[PDB]
Amino acid sequence: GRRLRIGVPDRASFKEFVSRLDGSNKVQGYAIDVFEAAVKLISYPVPHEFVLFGDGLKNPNFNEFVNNVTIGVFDAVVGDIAIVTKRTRIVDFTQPYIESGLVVVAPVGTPIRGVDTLISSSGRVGFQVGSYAENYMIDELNIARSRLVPLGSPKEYAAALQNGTVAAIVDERPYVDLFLSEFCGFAIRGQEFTRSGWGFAFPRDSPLAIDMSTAILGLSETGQLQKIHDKWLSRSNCSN
Ligand code: NA
Repeated sequence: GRRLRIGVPDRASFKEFVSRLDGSNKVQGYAIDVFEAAVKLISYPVPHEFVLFGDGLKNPNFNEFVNNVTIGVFDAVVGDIAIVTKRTRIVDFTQPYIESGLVVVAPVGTPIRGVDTLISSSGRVGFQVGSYAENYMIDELNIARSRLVPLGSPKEYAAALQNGTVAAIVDERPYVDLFLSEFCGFAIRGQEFTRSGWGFAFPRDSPLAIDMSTAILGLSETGQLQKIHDKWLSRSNCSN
């Protein structure tokens, strides 16, 4: 019956997903709304307190964040957390509450067609600081570490692409959709080349990971999950 210590990423950018409210110790955003809606559908109480994770200067390392459940600093983590295979070895995720996977974004009229263009070329590649994309590109795709440039925010994405400091950026589709809604002149090249959605994570063998999956499914089936997306993530200033 004790309050679960739930870690939440202290996002410096793309704060619509989850962030600190107005520099308080309170939190808000898309993932928080999904979690609180889901908890209402759980058949037993889930007392909890949210605990911000990160330096407040840059988006946190999501691998390190999830590891804080494994080592017991957090009882759970709630946020925009990609369900990637290495993390599933050390926590139990819910079923995903939103689709996500890595895509390539570049200037309109780029010759880049997708991640296979990057693998066979020399240009620098941007990624979001703290994203699994960094490890994915180095490890799975064997892209030279020297080519990778960490970027902090959608303004930095537009600047790096415009000034040619990177040829393209690799990041998960939800961040790229928010970027393309704010900054005109860029486009996704190719399909997703990973398919890990976002989920909440609990300790290995936690019953709450399974109970929360049924609750998330309930939200999907009633249309509440779509309405929460609409609340946080539907604004766009871009056609093309
Ligand atoms: Na920005």
